[PDB]
Amino acid sequence: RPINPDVVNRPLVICGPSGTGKSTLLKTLFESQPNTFGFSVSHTTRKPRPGEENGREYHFVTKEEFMEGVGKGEFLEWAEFGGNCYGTTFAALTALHPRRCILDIELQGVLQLKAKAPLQTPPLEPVFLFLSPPSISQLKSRLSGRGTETDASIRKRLDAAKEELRYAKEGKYDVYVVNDDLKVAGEKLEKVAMGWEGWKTCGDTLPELNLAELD
Amino acid sequence: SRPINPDVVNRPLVICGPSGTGKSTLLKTLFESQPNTFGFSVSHTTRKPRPGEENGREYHFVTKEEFMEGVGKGEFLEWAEFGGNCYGTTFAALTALHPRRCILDIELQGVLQLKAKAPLQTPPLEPVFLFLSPPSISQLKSRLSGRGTETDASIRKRLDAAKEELRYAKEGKYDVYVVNDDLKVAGEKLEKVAMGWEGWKTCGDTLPELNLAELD
Ligand SMILES: Nc1ncnc2c1ncn2[C@@H]1O[C@H](COP(=O)(O)OP(=O)(O)O)[C@@H](O)[C@H]1O
Ligand SMILES: Nc1ncnc2c1ncn2[C@@H]1O[C@H](COP(=O)(O)OP(=O)(O)O)[C@@H](O)[C@H]1O
Ligand SMILES: Nc1nc2c(ncn2[C@@H]2O[C@H](COP(=O)(O)O)[C@@H](O)[C@H]2O)c(=O)[nH]1
Ligand SMILES: Nc1nc2c(ncn2[C@@H]2O[C@H](COP(=O)(O)O)[C@@H](O)[C@H]2O)c(=O)[nH]1
Repeated sequence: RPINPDVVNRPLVICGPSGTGKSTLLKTLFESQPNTFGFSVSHTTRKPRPGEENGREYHFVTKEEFMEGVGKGEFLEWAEFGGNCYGTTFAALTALHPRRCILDIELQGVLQLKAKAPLQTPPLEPVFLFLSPPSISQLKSRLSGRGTETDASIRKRLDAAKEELRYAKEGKYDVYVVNDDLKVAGEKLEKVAMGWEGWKTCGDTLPELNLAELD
Repeated sequence: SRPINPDVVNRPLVICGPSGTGKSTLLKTLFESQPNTFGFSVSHTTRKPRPGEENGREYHFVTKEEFMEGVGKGEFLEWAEFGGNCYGTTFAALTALHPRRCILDIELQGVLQLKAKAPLQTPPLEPVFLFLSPPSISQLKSRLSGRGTETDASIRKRLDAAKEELRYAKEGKYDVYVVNDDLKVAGEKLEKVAMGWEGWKTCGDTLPELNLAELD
């Protein structure tokens, strides 16, 4: 079944608390639908993880290089997260044509894109998908289980999750998916990414996440 | 005194330095000494006002969502995050100052952005970048705590930021360095630079030896 023409030019923006499973789910999608999606390679000033390569998951740059690019107008959006800078360059999106663009960004980037996308020529109409953990306890077990972050970074990431989840609870994302069972969540992501009939209503109710557990 | 040098009127003076060094203190005296000469760029920030601050004077105080909407709409010449809050210079804030010489109080990320962005404006913008240094790390800490407006967590973030700010400053790339030791001495140098009076390019200080490990 082919990708819906009505979503090919609508970038799919996936966001959610660190550790929820964004990278893991995207890998299942690209395996299930090869040569269909383009993953936007963001710039970041954080250091690479063992499984990461420069030019694959991120373009890893220094803070001075990052801010030079910002001043040069190279970024569609950028923001600071957990003490490091991240952003989507125009060139990273251009590199993905003609596949449907997929971006993995956080809330400040989402807010920028909601303002900026209508002002592009031609206007861009992203789809904003929020990927939720099934519980805060599972979020913490996944984030610590990944084993790539310092204790200081985990604290910053859990603190950021408070504002990310607070915004998510306002109901403004286009689709919500709870990443409980990987296969069930992956099937929903595939439906959303392919734009198949029913994708807008294929999503989940946000769980009752008491944010005080993030303290 | 003599009028402002025409050669610097259209060169924005960008002042930066570690939080607590004395930027606001010195600028307040500069503007009282030279009224109707300078325009102070009113940045946007998402931090909360301090007791002695008024919306529209020191800052345009906005929410984070308002700030990011403005960013996405292209309203900012530069912006950055500092100490967990956002700050930025809107194009409209500088337009509001013409024809006065623009004075900006921004941090290092904004400086780096402007160094890349100013040459690309039409016409090109040629700022003067001034670094204001504390005389010692111990005096930076006592000034920052003595102001009495920040939480302990905010002080920690500001001192941590000072490490990167001073590391960059030590590279020697600023146009002028002024050590804020004696307020009157530093004020005279700042006025000379802001007015562009003869000698301003050579009036600056050598950056002191500052042990950045003391910031912890
Ligand atoms: N549905 C799931 N069930 C169990 N573990 C999962 C699931 N999804 C992801 N994980 C694991 O959780 C951790 C965080 O996933 P990751 O994709 O790195 O998150 P993110 O990109 O959102 O920060 C990884 O160790 C990953 O293998
Ligand atoms: N030269 C100086 N000597 C002693 N204290 C100073 C001096 N300059 C400023 N201060 C004090 O240090 C504190 C920080 O000054 P401020 O102007 O608010 O710093 P900044 O704007 O760089 O963050 C204030 O309490 C101020 O009165
Ligand atoms: N705004 C923005 N956030 C990004 C970008 N790239 C990654 N992020 C976000 O930064 C956070 C941290 O990513 P990580 O360090 O775990 O790879 C995640 O929420 C991720 O979505 C980007 O290009 N822009
Ligand atoms: N980049 C940038 N930094 C700013 C701006 N306004 C204030 N800052 C910087 O933010 C830091 C904190 O400012 P404060 O909270 O003490 O007023 C200072 O270093 C100040 O120069 C702005 O418009 N842009």
